[PDB]
Amino acid sequence: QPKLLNCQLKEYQLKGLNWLVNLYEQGINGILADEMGLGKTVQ
Repeated sequence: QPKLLNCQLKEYQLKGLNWLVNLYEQGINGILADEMGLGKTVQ
């Protein structure tokens, strides 16, 4: 979502991003890491 990233996102990438943003907003750690080859590093 910022362009401090030298890349842009997809829709599911951005929604998982804003999900993690809301978890930070409510002080929550969580899990991700589905099926391989998806861009977990990128997110």
